[PDB]
Formats: sequence, C-alpha cells, structure tokens
Amino acid sequence: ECSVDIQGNDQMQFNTNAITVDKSCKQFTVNLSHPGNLPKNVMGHNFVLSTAADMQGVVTDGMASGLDKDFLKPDDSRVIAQTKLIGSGEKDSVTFDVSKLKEGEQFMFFCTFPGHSALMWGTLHLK
Ligand SMILES: [Cu+2]
Repeated sequence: ECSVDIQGNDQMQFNTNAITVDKSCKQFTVNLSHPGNLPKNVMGHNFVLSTAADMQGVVTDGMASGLDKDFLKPDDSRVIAQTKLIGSGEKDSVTFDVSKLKEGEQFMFFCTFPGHSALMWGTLHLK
C-alpha cells in the first residue's frame, strides 16, 4: 500500500519490470535494496524515475556526473525520483508526491550505473 520494495542484485537485474502506483496514494515510496556481495563500484545500483522520453538523457548524463554523484547529473529536473547508488548489503529509499506523475504517463524506472540500463529498466504506471 503506497510502496514497492525493489531489489537490484549481483546479476545486474531488478526483481521487477513493472511498478503500479495507486491513484489514491498521496505519496509513494520505493525501497531499494541490494542483496548479494558485490560492491558499489563494480555492481552498484540505483533507482531513477523519469518519463520514458527523458530516460535516454538522464542516463547519458549520469554516466558522466560519475560514481560520486550516484551517476546522476545534479539538479536534473527530468528526474521525478531518485535513490543514491548502493552496493551489496546497503539500502536506500525515496518517497515522492504522486501529484508529480502527470496522470498521463509514460514513466520508466532504471539504474544509471554504466551499462546497467540495458537490463535494469521497467515501467511505472498509475492505477
Ligand atoms: Cu545497476
């Protein structure tokens, strides 16, 4: 209820490709964890939400803002929600206002650690 728990693992994958957010949620929370034993600088993960059309841009630029910036460009107005980059045995969360989701989609989530978005992406939808 108003939350989803997402794992990114040592196999460069998330546990789901699809998130639903109920419309009667004021806020929605994403809880990210990283089971496994690989460290952040070789298999780090984060959770980033944008519109599908902004995805490409957000990724290309995170790639370059580097590891210290969570592979995210700071002040990226295109990012609706984001976590920090985490490694094995770490966690992170992000809570955001569901009004930020223009009742019209289309939204995708993904990891911006370099190369990962090939495997680590999914959809988020209202309802
Ligand atoms: Cu990743």
